[PDB]
Amino acid sequence: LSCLTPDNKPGKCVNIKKCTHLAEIEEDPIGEDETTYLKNSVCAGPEDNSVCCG
Repeated sequence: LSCLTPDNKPGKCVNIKKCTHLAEIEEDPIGEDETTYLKNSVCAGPEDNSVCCG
């Protein structure tokens, strides 16, 4: 699916088990700043088992 980045840039929407960005967060430590950025890069909805990658 096509998603728009926080800056409204053309991107794609994928589950929470494929996007490289998700793998980086799972491999690296977690923080409040990472949770806020991840929530903003979601496929519309704090909970939808999906994320937006652009």
